[PDB]
Amino acid sequence: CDIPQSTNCGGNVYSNDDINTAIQGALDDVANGDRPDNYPHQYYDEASEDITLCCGSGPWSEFPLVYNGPYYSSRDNYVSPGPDRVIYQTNTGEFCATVTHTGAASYDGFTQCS
Ligand SMILES: Nc1ncnc2c1ncn2[C@@H]1O[C@H](CO)[C@@H](O)[C@H]1OP(=O)(O)O
Ligand SMILES: [Ca+2]
Ligand SMILES: [Ca+2]
Ligand SMILES: [Ca+2]
Ligand SMILES: [Ca+2]
Repeated sequence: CDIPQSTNCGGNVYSNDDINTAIQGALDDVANGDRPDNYPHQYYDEASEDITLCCGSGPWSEFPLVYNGPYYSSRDNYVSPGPDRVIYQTNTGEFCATVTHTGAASYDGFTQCS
């Protein structure tokens, strides 16, 4: 669905441009070094998380939603991704959701941004 004008992820308000920039960064990922970068990586639907996606069919990926983006990190040049993510359709780039680890029901998992 359309990239929203803003989102509130556990108290961090991001703009449409922050969200777009995150997806752009994810789509621009290529091979480097000796292993995959941690992000983007696949997102899976977990019933307990109560997350609704607004793109259609997957596959889906997650990428960090950060200020001053896009996020980038690699082996030996680690930068924290923080708790917030964009979910997008892995192949098309379509926006699916913004999610966050902040306030989630597990420490590894997600809840929908508000
Ligand atoms: N605030 C946070 N920052 C970094 N990783 C987090 C995180 N909260 C949960 N994680 C999870 O901890 C592991 C190490 O980063 C990953 O599985 C990651 O899930 P994620 O990649 O889906 O965000
Ligand atoms: Ca659509
Ligand atoms: Ca704007
Ligand atoms: Ca890469
Ligand atoms: Ca769901």
